[PDB]
Amino acid sequence: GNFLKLPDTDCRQTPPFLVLLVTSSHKQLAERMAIRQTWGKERMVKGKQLKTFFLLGTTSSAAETKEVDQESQRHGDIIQKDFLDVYYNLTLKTMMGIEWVHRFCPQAAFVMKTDSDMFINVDYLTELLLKKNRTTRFFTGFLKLNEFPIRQPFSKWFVSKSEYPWDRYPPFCSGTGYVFSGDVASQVYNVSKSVPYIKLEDVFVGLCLERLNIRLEELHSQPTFFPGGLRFSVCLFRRIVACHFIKPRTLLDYWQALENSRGEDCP
Ligand SMILES: *[C@@H]1O[C@H](CO)[C@@H](O[C@@H]2O[C@H](CO)[C@@H](O)[C@H](O)[C@H]2NC(C)=O)[C@H](O)[C@H]1NC(C)=O
Ligand SMILES: O=c1ccn([C@@H]2O[C@H](COP(=O)(O)OP(=O)(O)O)[C@@H](O)[C@H]2O)c(=O)[nH]1
Ligand SMILES: *[C@@H]1O[C@H](CO[C@@H]2O[C@@H](C)[C@@H](O)[C@@H](O)[C@@H]2O)[C@@H](O)[C@H](O)[C@H]1NC(C)=O
Ligand SMILES: [Mn+2]
Repeated sequence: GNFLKLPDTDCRQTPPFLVLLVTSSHKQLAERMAIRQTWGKERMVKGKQLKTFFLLGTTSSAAETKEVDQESQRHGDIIQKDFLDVYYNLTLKTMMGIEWVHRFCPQAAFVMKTDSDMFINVDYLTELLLKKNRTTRFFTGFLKLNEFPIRQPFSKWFVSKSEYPWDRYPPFCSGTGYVFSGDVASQVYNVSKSVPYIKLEDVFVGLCLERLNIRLEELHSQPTFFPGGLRFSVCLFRRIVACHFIKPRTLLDYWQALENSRGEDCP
């Protein structure tokens, strides 16, 4: 599928239970390292394999290119295709990850597309997935069901009426972090080229899901995805899946906190 970089993995020999696909720009090496030492550390969670890969495009900068090439050689966890890695190309990045799942890891039980400014509790997510008994046509996260396109011309998320001509967006989940059974990736890739393009990646996935008649489901009876951020407590982060607004230094302090407090019980 025209991939410049592929992770050294074989999902047929060892079918992963959860695959994390993380978006980060080239210069965000600090974010990728913090994730690699924290929630992205590959391991067995309740006997289920967790794999973590980073989605990258390409950049004009030769320096950055070299750096990333070196990182791929040292880590072997980068998925890359030739597309200008900018905020308005995140739909290409997301479709790149979905294509990678479809071509090289269709065996994954579940896939999580996440951003790099985030805390992910994989242990609580794995537990909640094994309790849902939903292994096909499954898609969850922070559900956004009546969103209106931003028409403020200078907003980061402005879309003109030519880019998106309708009053409302389809049902979708925040791109901060969404999870789907591995089969959905193949369906989204197959229908992607026939769905009207939009530069907001989570909206675009929503348009595809709408085309495929796959409905959005809440993961749990309590909220577990927090795109707005949360006040930190070891007890709260033990009972959530994802939290946004987390810079790298903060991610390491939180992981040290949960590591320092393992063994303590919580109200
Ligand atoms: C997203 O990435 C694509 C692919 O790199 C960009 O399209 C190319 O843009 C470069 C310069 O930006 C041109 O030299 C090429 O002719 C374009 N090729 C293709 C395949 O279209 C595109 O511009 C990027 N989008 C944004 C918003 O920057
Ligand atoms: O050129 C870019 C810019 C951003 N991102 C990633 O896209 C996500 C969204 O960017 P940001 O967090 O700045 O936006 P917001 O949270 O405001 O939507 C983050 O994981 C970034 O690392 C990326 O992969 N390439
Ligand atoms: C998932 O399934 C768990 C156990 O399996 C169930 O046991 C049999 C006897 C039937 O009750 C059948 O529904 C299941 O296969 C349940 O404990 C659990 O509640 C289920 N999850 C949900 C949210 O329904
Ligand atoms: Mn963000």
